[PDB]
Amino acid sequence: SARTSITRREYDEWVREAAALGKALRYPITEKMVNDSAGIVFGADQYDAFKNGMWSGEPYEAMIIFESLNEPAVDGLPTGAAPYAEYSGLCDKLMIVHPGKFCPPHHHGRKTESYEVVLGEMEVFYSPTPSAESGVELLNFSGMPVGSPWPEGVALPKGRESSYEKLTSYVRLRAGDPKFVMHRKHLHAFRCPPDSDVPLVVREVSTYSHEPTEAAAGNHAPIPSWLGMHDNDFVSDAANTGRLQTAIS
Amino acid sequence: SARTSITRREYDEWVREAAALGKALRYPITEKMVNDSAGIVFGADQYDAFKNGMWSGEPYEAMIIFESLNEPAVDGLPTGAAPYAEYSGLCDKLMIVHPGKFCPPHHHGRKTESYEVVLGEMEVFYSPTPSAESGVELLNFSGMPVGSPWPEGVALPKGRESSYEKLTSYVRLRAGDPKFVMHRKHLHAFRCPPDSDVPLVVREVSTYSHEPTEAAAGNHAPIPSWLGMHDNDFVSDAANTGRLQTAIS
Amino acid sequence: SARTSITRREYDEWVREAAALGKALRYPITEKMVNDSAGIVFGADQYDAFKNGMWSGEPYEAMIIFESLNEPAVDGLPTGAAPYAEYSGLCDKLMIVHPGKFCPPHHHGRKTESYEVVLGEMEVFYSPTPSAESGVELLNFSGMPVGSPWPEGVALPKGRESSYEKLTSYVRLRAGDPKFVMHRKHLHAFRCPPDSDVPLVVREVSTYSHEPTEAAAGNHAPIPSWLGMHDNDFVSDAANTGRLQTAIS
Amino acid sequence: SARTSITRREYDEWVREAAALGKALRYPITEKMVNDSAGIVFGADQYDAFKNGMWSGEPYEAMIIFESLNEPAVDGLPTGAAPYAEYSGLCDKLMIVHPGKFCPPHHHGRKTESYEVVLGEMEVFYSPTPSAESGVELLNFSGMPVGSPWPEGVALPKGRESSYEKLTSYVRLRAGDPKFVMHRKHLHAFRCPPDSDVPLVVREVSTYSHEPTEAAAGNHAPIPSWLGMHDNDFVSDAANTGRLQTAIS
Ligand SMILES: O=C(CO)[C@@H](O)[C@@H](O)CO
Ligand SMILES: O=C(CO)[C@@H](O)[C@@H](O)CO
Ligand SMILES: O=C(CO)[C@@H](O)[C@@H](O)CO
Ligand SMILES: O=C(CO)[C@@H](O)[C@@H](O)CO
Ligand SMILES: OC[C@@]1(O)OC[C@H](O)[C@@H]1O
Ligand SMILES: OC[C@@]1(O)OC[C@H](O)[C@@H]1O
Ligand SMILES: OC[C@@]1(O)OC[C@H](O)[C@@H]1O
Ligand SMILES: OC[C@@]1(O)OC[C@H](O)[C@@H]1O
Ligand SMILES: OC[C@@]1(O)OC[C@H](O)[C@@H]1O
Ligand SMILES: OC[C@@]1(O)OC[C@H](O)[C@@H]1O
Ligand SMILES: OC[C@@]1(O)OC[C@H](O)[C@@H]1O
Ligand SMILES: OC[C@@]1(O)OC[C@H](O)[C@@H]1O
Ligand SMILES: OC[C@@]1(O)OC[C@H](O)[C@@H]1O
Ligand SMILES: OC[C@@]1(O)OC[C@H](O)[C@@H]1O
Ligand SMILES: OC[C@@]1(O)OC[C@H](O)[C@@H]1O
Ligand SMILES: OC[C@@]1(O)OC[C@H](O)[C@@H]1O
Ligand SMILES: OC[C@@]1(O)OC[C@H](O)[C@@H]1O
Ligand SMILES: OC[C@@]1(O)OC[C@H](O)[C@@H]1O
Ligand SMILES: OC[C@@]1(O)OC[C@H](O)[C@@H]1O
Ligand SMILES: OC[C@@]1(O)OC[C@H](O)[C@@H]1O
Ligand SMILES: OC[C@@]1(O)OC[C@H](O)[C@@H]1O
Ligand SMILES: OC[C@@]1(O)OC[C@H](O)[C@@H]1O
Ligand SMILES: OC[C@@]1(O)OC[C@H](O)[C@@H]1O
Ligand SMILES: OC[C@@]1(O)OC[C@H](O)[C@@H]1O
Ligand SMILES: OC[C@@]1(O)OC[C@H](O)[C@@H]1O
Ligand SMILES: OC[C@@]1(O)OC[C@H](O)[C@@H]1O
Ligand SMILES: OC[C@@]1(O)OC[C@H](O)[C@@H]1O
Ligand SMILES: OC[C@@]1(O)OC[C@H](O)[C@@H]1O
Ligand SMILES: OC[C@@]1(O)OC[C@H](O)[C@@H]1O
Ligand SMILES: OC[C@@]1(O)OC[C@H](O)[C@@H]1O
Ligand SMILES: OC[C@@]1(O)OC[C@H](O)[C@@H]1O
Ligand SMILES: OC[C@@]1(O)OC[C@H](O)[C@@H]1O
Ligand SMILES: [Co+2]
Ligand SMILES: [Co+2]
Ligand SMILES: [Co+2]
Ligand SMILES: [Co+2]
Repeated sequence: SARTSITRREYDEWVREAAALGKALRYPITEKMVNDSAGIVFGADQYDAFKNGMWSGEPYEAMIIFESLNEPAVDGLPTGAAPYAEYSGLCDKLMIVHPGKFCPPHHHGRKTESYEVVLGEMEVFYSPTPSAESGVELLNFSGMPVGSPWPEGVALPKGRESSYEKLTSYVRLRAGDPKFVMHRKHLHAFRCPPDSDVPLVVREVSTYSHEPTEAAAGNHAPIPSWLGMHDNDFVSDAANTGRLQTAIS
Repeated sequence: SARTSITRREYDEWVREAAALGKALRYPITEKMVNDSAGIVFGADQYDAFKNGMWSGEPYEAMIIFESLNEPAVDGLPTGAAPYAEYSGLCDKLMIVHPGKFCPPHHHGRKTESYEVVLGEMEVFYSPTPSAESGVELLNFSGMPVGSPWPEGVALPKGRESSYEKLTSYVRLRAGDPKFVMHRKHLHAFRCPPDSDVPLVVREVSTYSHEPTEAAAGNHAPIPSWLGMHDNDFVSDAANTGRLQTAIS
Repeated sequence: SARTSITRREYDEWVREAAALGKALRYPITEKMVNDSAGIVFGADQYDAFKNGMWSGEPYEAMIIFESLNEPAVDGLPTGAAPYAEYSGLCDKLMIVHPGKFCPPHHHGRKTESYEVVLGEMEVFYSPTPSAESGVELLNFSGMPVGSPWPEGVALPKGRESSYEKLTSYVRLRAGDPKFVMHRKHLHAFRCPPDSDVPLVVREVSTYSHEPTEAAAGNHAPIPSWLGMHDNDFVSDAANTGRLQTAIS
Repeated sequence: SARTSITRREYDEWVREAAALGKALRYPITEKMVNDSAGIVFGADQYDAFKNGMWSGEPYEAMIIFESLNEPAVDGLPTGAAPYAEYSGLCDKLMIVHPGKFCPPHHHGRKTESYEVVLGEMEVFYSPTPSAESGVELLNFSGMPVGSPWPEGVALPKGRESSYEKLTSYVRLRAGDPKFVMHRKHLHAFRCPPDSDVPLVVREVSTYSHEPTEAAAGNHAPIPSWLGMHDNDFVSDAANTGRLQTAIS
């Protein structure tokens, strides 16, 4: 009886309720943001999250993201920065994760992000060590803080436990905390505690997000190379493809 | 009786009340953000705003800014982007402007910003035309929208009316509106309507802010050139210096 | 295929999401408030609201109510007021109504209520004329305002349209409006507009609520007569019984 | 240099900022609520609170109250309840108390209240023992909980320390806590902790408030006796009169 898609009813209720929660928290959600790309399920085997529902507390990789801003910030740049513009830009989005669910392990080669918890608490799992890029020297300034070891008993999604292996550092973020930075090239993932009485709601402020999603299919590229560029590298293969399309029946 | 400074009492009450308002609106204001640099008065002649107070509705150039994030985002960048890093980075801050007061005319050579109104309404004045930079070619993608002509009867600060001359385009932003982008190299200014029952509260999400302020004096520079760099160019000279220091008695 | 109950999953998701929305809006929802009595479906034939779900926009009589306060306020009263205490007391609750759904036609003999819209907009239907009580004289002071006629095209629940007949006055309430009073002995009902992007969330502040609900079964009565007293009189019979118990499968 | 009044500027800034804070927290504050009666200073000697200001942390008895509802709830009552109506009714208001300031010791003969902390934390001081009323028997049901002893080092207003003597029970309330009931005939007072980074903001939901205030001078009485009735009994005489009028210069 393994689910392989989400019904139109389950999708709309999931996304509409989330938008309402976001609006209650004063996030500027416009109509075009509430679309068939907002609800993300990372892989066919993750649709089983809708067997018992988003309030079961079971570990699955699915989440909602409402993108209010994804600006290239290319205008006004000296032409010499053209090849480096993809590392800049401005992206603002509201992320909603239900109890026990995860934004799965992945890293970005160009995108650096920051987190601001609005509601609930955020458990971030990450590698304090950045990845390298064969043949190219990289700059360094602050690097990532080491953080703490994982707490006991973190239930991971079935069949994807090994994907969290390298994300050894842990940090629990709460509303009102200082902004937390996740530098590019660092593996990261996060979940909403399973016992949370509310969905985790976090605002991400980061550099440009290169994601050829369904709701993105059709946009114009500010610079040639950008077109089709996918700056997401999920440890789990099923996650990389799932990210770009949701199966709604 | 022209004021040339703000008393410790006026400053603390101004800044503390603003922080409380920000907290009520769920902005993550930490203790280090509530400092002697948060309250900005753009020039000695602007201290007269405290003759009748922040609720008089009189046109003066003063505002409060609580910076929660100003990340260089240099880590993980290929060394070749070093000279262009100053155009990137991530800056998040809450800006509070009282009735009739202004964030004065200025432009940034490197910083691109975006606005999200949280409380009240924001009246933005700007030049749809970007400035040029002698000897260097610049990229273009979306440019700035033209906007509308100024509404009738906008009271400008005394002795600084000519500084708003080139900012011919006008746009009134409200809570819930789409994010509004202010590209680098564009002159811009904004105020809270004089008849507003509440201070204007807006969240700015932009690229790195190069501002050698008092509360900034002492930070480490990620890249040599950055040290001491001031990416603010106010049309009014008194505004450029005032920005970097508040006179508290 | 007519539904006659709501599944445990549908109930929990409905109520849990609503509690989260309430919490986001700063309403003090404690654990004991999130129970099997919070989600109300007014009659077996109204369970069909869960055929297409709470976001279908279809007209059904169901709602969520989180009661934070229901205080008798009998302590300190002169004994002579004993027979009149049931008209006083203090009740505070958060009511959540989804698009197109209704809090059905009914009146209270003792309870006077007031409304404060927190999110969305509230459409109130009521009789400006109070009901009488055979054999007893009643006091008068302000009475109810007449209001406006119903707007065109209000979809009512199937088979219950006649129950709204006498509720001729209409008023649409919004967040920030003056408190709206619904005097006891006045027929009233309300819904969330079908095109609302968010569930209607309203805070009711009223006198004591005499409702022998399931989650109420077991409380102590401050005064003999109060025990078992049901101060709700729904025009629709199915509504009176449904109110006191939800069928969860 | 002892202050004996508050300047128009100090008053407006105090009240306007508070209204903005209330609005940010979604309390329905209308224009008529922002008047010359909202800011309360309990006695001529308490105006010294404005010597160093509302952010000094000094112990003074002053506060802001925005009343959104004060409904007699007399309509629909059987005539026999006329003499007991004054114990009922509905009153909703937002109370704002700055760091270290107090809502001074007092009790009500008819009014029962409840508290809901919206921002900050509330320290309530009260007598678990109700007062008696010569010649009249009173009802009892739940009475007041005993609470805890006062914490160490509570700074009381100068020259009014003895007024807090009988208020031996203490309870610290926070946002999200269960509603707290203060039965009529119980002495009570409260303050915002002196080290609070934000003003204390609390919503009071109670029975009718009989207060012949300045902004009240002119209202119609639903029942003869009510006219001019003052249901406030402050332990400090200067507090009883101060409550009804603010000296603005
Ligand atoms: O359109 C939006 C906001 O809905 C984003 O996807 C970006 O295009 C904003 O620049
Ligand atoms: O410290 C803060 C936030 O208070 C900012 O000034 C930046 O340093 C954050 O990166
Ligand atoms: O317990 C509560 C709040 O959850 C109400 O039902 C009343 O009992 C409060 O007095
Ligand atoms: O007018 C108001 C709300 O501003 C109160 O004083 C009461 O009159 C409401 O019934
Ligand atoms: O409007 C979309 C929807 O929620 O409305 C009815 C159906 O259930 C579908 O899922
Ligand atoms: O395409 C719009 C929409 O139907 O898609 C997802 C969301 O539910 C919204 O209602
Ligand atoms: O009141 C909530 C809000 O500010 O947040 C989003 C929605 O657009 C609305 O403007
Ligand atoms: O609204 C946010 C979003 O889901 O919509 C388009 C893009 O895919 C982004 O993830
Ligand atoms: O880490 C957060 C995030 O990058 O992960 C998935 C989605 O792209 C979102 O922006
Ligand atoms: O040291 C290399 C590595 O294994 O460590 C960190 C990064 O995730 C990369 O995979
Ligand atoms: O105990 C935590 C942990 O060791 O278990 C799985 C994950 O890889 C993480 O490193
Ligand atoms: O704490 C700072 C301050 O507000 O406290 C007292 C004095 O007025 C000064 O302005
Ligand atoms: O330096 C800290 C501080 O005194 O400076 C400004 C703000 O009022 C805060 O209290
Ligand atoms: O409740 C308001 C809040 O979320 O906003 C800022 C403060 O830190 C607090 O956490
Ligand atoms: O807290 C924000 C701020 O005022 O503090 C330091 C810097 O000057 C910035 O403008
Ligand atoms: O336009 C907004 C702003 O750039 O103007 C002044 C301050 O630097 C703030 O960040
Ligand atoms: O055309 C050049 C200019 O005058 O127009 C726009 C920019 O402000 C610059 O000053
Ligand atoms: O009327 C608006 C305006 O023309 O007046 C002053 C400012 O320069 C602006 O362009
Ligand atoms: O916890 C209750 C529940 O939501 O969890 C799993 C099952 O679906 C049930 O409805
Ligand atoms: O009885 C508690 C509960 O299961 O009942 C309704 C709500 O969903 C809550 O989880
Ligand atoms: O932050 C939201 C909140 O104030 O509202 C309800 C919950 O208890 C929490 O305290
Ligand atoms: O929590 C609110 C409530 O649903 O719980 C008990 C009572 O029935 C009331 O209606
Ligand atoms: O009119 C609102 C209400 O009285 O109707 C049903 C429930 O009792 C709620 O309190
Ligand atoms: O006049 C009597 C009546 O029909 O009118 C109002 C009330 O609802 C009652 O039913
Ligand atoms: O058109 C509105 C109306 O006449 O139609 C049904 C309901 O009785 C109401 O009075
Ligand atoms: O509008 C009232 C006021 O604030 O405006 C100017 C003067 O200071 C007075 O206090
Ligand atoms: O009378 C109205 C008013 O002036 O009185 C107090 C408040 O400041 C408001 O502005
Ligand atoms: O957005 C804040 C608000 O809801 O609270 C009071 C003001 O009227 C406004 O409607
Ligand atoms: O707005 C609330 C209030 O101050 O205004 C009138 C009455 O005095 C009450 O205390
Ligand atoms: O205890 C709160 C209160 O009764 O004390 C003063 C004012 O009357 C307010 O309503
Ligand atoms: O026992 C009588 C008394 O002293 O105790 C409680 C009440 O305050 C009254 O003053
Ligand atoms: O220590 C607390 C206390 O004993 O001191 C003063 C007040 O009367 C209170 O009872
Ligand atoms: Co990421
Ligand atoms: Co700027
Ligand atoms: Co009712
Ligand atoms: Co009181």
